[PDB]
Amino acid sequence: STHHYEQLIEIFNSCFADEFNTRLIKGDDEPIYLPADAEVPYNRIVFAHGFYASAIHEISHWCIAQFEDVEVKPQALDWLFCVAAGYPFNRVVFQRRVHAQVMDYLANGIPERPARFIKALQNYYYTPELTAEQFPWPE
Ligand SMILES: [Mg+2]
Repeated sequence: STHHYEQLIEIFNSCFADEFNTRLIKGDDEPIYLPADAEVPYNRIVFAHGFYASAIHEISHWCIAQFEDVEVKPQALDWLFCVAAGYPFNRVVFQRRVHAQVMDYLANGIPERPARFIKALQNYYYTPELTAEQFPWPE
């Protein structure tokens, strides 16, 4: 499969534009959240640069909502999303924390919004069910 940020916009919107009135938007240098207003009547998650990985990361942050602690769960969702999409995921100590969080999600449950997005990615890209074996321990 190819991987283009435009695909993530369509997949995200298919998942969330109705139920949560939220859409994904390609921006400039800034990640932004812009609430619905009277002119543009839907919430916007804006990601920086026309870059697949950038869009993934903002979707993860939206799903969740010293810097290391704040970033563990969003980066775990990043990893889950990347594997669900067939996209490569991207020191060692931190990624091992992220790996443990991925295992926590797989073992104990993925929250509703990222779970929905993962299922949609799998149908969009024709990928198999997630297994923990697809997430190698950082070495
Ligand atoms: Mg982040």
